[PDB]
Amino acid sequence: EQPDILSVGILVKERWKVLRKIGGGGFGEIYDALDMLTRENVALKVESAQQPKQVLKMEVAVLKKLQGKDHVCRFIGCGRNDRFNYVVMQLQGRNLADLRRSQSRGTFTISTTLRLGRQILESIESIHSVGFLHRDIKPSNFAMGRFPSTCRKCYMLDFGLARQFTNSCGDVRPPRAVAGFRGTVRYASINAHRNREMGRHDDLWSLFYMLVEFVVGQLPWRKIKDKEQVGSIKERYDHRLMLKHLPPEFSIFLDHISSLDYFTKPDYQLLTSVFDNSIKTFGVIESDPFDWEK
Ligand SMILES: c1ccc(Oc2ccc(Nc3ncnc4[nH]ccc34)cc2)cc1
Repeated sequence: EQPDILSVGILVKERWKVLRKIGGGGFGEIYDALDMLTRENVALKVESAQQPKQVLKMEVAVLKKLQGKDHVCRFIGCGRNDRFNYVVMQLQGRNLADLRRSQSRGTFTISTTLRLGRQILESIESIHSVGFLHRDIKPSNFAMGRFPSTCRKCYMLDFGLARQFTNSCGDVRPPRAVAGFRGTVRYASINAHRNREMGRHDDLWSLFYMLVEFVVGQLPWRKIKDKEQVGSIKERYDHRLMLKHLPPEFSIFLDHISSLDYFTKPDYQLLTSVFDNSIKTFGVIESDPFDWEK
């Protein structure tokens, strides 16, 4: 088949020494590199300069817009040449998709679920606040940090499928009649399935599906491969059934996101209160071990 975009061992811009490929899903590849200026390991994302769909221009735009914010990697560099385009950013640790799969039955406790969920909601409100939709909320786009000071922090890792949803000084942009969905079938909202323009609420639907999968270990459409068959299930599904294993205030969360549409700003403070109230009811404190620690 095709070789890796980068040969391990090469130096990018006389600074970043490529050490090992660490991922290859999506629209490119990701490497662990040594930054010889700062003398630290970093993540290096690359795409071929010839591939049909290139997303690192969006990655750089959103990463830069989010600098200073929580739950995002530090921006380190970027470039474009005849062979490849690249973006350099902070290296993180264990990926939530991997951590969930390491559990018995693929479930997290409500303690771990609520704390991760609240951090993920923070990260969604943050990207929305700078005028972008994520459009690809799924567990493999989040990781815990890899140091003592960062390993209790969850980071939003990738922005390739993002879209700017505001124009002028933060007016919502008129939606397109048709928008071809390129995200993940499992966590996609009904609107993605319908090839509708996605909104802020579609990222909150994907978070709702991730939280349910965290507590239950599976979604009702786990075994269905056909995208249209998944969409049909979601269109008809009584999402109240998913409240069974969530804390009671998730009825407020689900009622709220069900009420939303492309043109309606979410009540983020309401959704945050669901997590805050649930965490207090269950006596969860931030220092409690996550499931992978104990
Ligand atoms: C399912 C699918 C893919 C998968 O492998 C990943 C490898 C690296 C990443 N990305 C990152 N990792 C570590 N530090 C990072 N800073 C920026 C991005 C980044 C994400 C996933 C894990 C489970």
